[PDB]
Amino acid sequence: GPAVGIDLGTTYSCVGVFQHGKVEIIANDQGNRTTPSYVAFTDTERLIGDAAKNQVAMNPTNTVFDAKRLIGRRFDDAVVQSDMKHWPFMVVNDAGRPKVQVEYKGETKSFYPEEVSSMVLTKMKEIAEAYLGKTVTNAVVTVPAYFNDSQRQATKDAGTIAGLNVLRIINEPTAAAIAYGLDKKVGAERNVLIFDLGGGTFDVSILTIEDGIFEVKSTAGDTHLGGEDFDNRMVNHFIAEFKRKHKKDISENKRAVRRLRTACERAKRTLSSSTQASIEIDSLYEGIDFYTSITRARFEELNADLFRGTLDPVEKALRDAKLDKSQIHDIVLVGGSTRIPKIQKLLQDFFNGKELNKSINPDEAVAYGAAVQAAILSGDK
Ligand SMILES: Nc1ncnc2c1ncn2[C@@H]1O[C@H](COP(=O)(O)OP(=O)(O)O)[C@@H](O)[C@H]1O
Ligand code: VO4
Ligand SMILES: [Mg+2]
Ligand code: NA
Ligand code: NA
Repeated sequence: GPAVGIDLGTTYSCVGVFQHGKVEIIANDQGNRTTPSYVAFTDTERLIGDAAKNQVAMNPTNTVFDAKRLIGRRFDDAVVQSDMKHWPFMVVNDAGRPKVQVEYKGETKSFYPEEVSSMVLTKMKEIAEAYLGKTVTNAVVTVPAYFNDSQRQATKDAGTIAGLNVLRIINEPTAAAIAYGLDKKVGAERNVLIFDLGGGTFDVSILTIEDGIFEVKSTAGDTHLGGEDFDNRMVNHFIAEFKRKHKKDISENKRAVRRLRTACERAKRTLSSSTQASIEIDSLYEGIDFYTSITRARFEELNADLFRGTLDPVEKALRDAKLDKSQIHDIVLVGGSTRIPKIQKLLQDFFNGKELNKSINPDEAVAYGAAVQAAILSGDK
């Protein structure tokens, strides 16, 4: 059967298949090549992906995300206790293990992180089956390099619960380097820097690849820095604007803020390919339309400290790997946020003009590599 690669991401998931010599990243029901890592529980149904994210403002306590922050962890973990303060859904303690508790079909139900993640994997599985016209069973699923065995095991368990046969759990930076065939170059060792800025996390990884061995020399970053923060800065910018223009503070209107956030995330993506973007929202608040624009320069300015700051973990990784900048053979862009021109310029400048590996859509590069690995492990490459 066709073996697939699945990036089970903190904020977005992505599924690819290697067939007939190339990787095809598979579009979902709405034609989207990534799917939000969201699950929602209502009076009648369980929603996964876009459908779940789309109704978050109307059903916030029963809409679950960030399961990857809980997966493989214990309830009393300092990380878990800290993150819980920021989620609108309830996390409870079941004999040491955290569970998300929600209302579902009129009943109180609780789910382990790997159960929530299994639902996301089910959706990714169904997405591949919709495209392929065939049952999909075998998969390679990816995780951050820093994941321990409990986290790796729970992620595997998520796959099993979804009916996936998990061929192997591989590291995200390894998937990215495989995508670019950086293990297959004629020569000795290659030093590879993976610069991965996603929706919720920032990961820098330095790999030394030789004889099929992907030695992790160092990792660095920020588990709470991603595209979400850039959207936040934009949202705050426009809330302030609306306040000045209309003498209204829309802050506590969850639906209004959500529609603004949606518009902001969209404008941000647009600004990666254009120097300006329109914000167009009918009846944002009290039937007041919000039609405006934002320039790439203003988006950059709003986020300047955060963008520049990404270079600090790059320096930390280099010193921990005992390598000079000039000793890096390949630099790889991973994660949707690395599409931002300013971030690319900052990194290329930091490496004194060195070209970046970015031809593969960075939000798809992890799935791409996982798909290649899946084909290898199923004997189809
Ligand atoms: N063209 C783009 N420009 C800027 N940001 C983007 C673009 N496309 C996607 N993003 C952002 O990338 C983030 C998601 O990254 P992704 O790698 O897909 O998921 P994850 O963080 O779960 O691995 C989101 O913040 C999203 O808004
Ligand atoms: O799913 V990630 O937050 O490791 O890019
Ligand atoms: Mg990612
Ligand atoms: Na992802
Ligand atoms: Na990341």
